[PDB]
Amino acid sequence: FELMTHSVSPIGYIRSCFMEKFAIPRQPLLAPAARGTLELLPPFDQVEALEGLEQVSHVWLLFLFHQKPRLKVSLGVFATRATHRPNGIGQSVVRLEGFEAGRLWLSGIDLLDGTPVLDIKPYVPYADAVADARNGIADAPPPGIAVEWSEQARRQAHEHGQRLRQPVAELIEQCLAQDPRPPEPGRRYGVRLWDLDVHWHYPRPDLIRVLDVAG
Amino acid sequence: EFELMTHSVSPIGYIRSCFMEKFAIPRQPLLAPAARGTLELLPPFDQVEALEGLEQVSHVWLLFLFHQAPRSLGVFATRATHRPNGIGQSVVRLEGFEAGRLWLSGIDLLDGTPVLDIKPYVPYADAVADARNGIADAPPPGIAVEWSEQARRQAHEHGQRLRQPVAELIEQCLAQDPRPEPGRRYGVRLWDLDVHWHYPRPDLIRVLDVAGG
Repeated sequence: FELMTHSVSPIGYIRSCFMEKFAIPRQPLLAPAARGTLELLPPFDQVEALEGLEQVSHVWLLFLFHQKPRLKVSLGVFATRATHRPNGIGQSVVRLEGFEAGRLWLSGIDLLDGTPVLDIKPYVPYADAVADARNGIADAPPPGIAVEWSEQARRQAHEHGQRLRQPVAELIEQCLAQDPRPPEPGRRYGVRLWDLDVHWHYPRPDLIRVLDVAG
Repeated sequence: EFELMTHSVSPIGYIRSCFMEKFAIPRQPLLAPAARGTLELLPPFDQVEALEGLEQVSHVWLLFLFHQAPRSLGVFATRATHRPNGIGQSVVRLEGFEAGRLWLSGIDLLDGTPVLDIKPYVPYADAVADARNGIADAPPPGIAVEWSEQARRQAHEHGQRLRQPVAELIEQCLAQDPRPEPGRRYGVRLWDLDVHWHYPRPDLIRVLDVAGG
C-alpha cells in the first residue's frame, strides 16, 4: 500500500572486531585500534570506483541495521540514533586508513562484523562539521575510565594480537575505557572482540582491570 | 551464498522546497539560510510522538532518495547525485516542527524529494573538523552580486506574495557562483519564480529580473 518503494542491495560487507552492540564505543573515532575492512562486491570491486580516496581521511558509510517503532523508552525515534527505525539504515563516519581494489581499511570503526554497507562517500568538514550545531538530548560521554592489566591478560593480549595481526591490547584498552556492558565490585564481565573473549572487573568504581584474554 | 540480498525502503515523507531544478543549488547550503523548505510526513510517521525531543536539536540528518535518479573521479570518492543505491544524506537546520511537518533551512534538496529517515545531528559524534578532503570538495570561493533596481523591487514584491525570503535566497545562491561571457543570460527557478542574471564582469553577477505569479 506504500505509494513508493525502492530496492537497495549491499555494495559490500564489513569485517570488524565487534561482535555485540554493547561493546561498541560511544565515541568510536577515539578508539583507533578498533579496525575493520569493507569488502566490496562486484561490480564495485575494481580500483576505479575508489580513485580520489587518497585525498580523504574519513568516509561516510550508509549501512543496514540488522532489524513500526516510533518511540524509544521516552524520545521520538527521529530524535535518536536508535537501531530499530523506519527503513533500517544507519550512517557512520570512519577513518579511512587506505584502500585497494575491492577493499577499504578502516579504523575507529563502530560497525558490527558482517554489517551490509550501501554506500561510501567522502566526509567533508565544511559541509559535515557544523560548528553552530547544538544537541541537548545527546549527553556527551563521560571522560573515560582508567584500565590496568593482569600480567596474564597482558601476555594473552600480546599472543592473540600477534596471531590476529591486530592491536589487541590497545583495542581492549580503548574499548574498556568507554564501559562496555548492559556495575558491581567483584563481578566478572566479558566482551567479545575478533575471535576472543575478554574478561574484566572493576577494582574501584573508576578503574577497570583486564583479567584474561582467551580464544 | 551467491544471491545478492535486497532490502525495500519507502519514504516517510516528501520535501517541499524552494529548489525546482539542480542548477544553482548552493554547494554550501548551510550558508544559504533563506533556502527554506518543509518535510511533510506520511502516517504513521506524522504522529507527534515520533519527534519528541527534537525541540532540543538544532540540526538533523536527512536520508533521502535522489528521485531524479557508473563506477574525484571514482563514484565513492564523490558526493555526486548518481550513487549505486540512490540514497543521499544531508544535514539541514531544523527550525521547528509540529505533528506531521518539519520546518527546515539551509537545505539543498529538490522539491518533491522523498525522505527515508531523520536523525539528530550529534556534534561529538558527527563533527570531525580536522578531516582532510580533496580539491573537488573544497567550498565555493564566492562572487560579488549586485542588483538591478528593477530586480530588487520585483524580489521584494514576490517575497511579500510568497511570504518567503526571496531576495535573500537569490543573493545567497548567486554569491556561491552557480557557474562565462557578458552577453549570456542565466536563470533559475525558485518557488514559482524565474530569476535571471548575467555576468557584467568575470567577478560580478548582476540580477536582472524576477518573474512569476
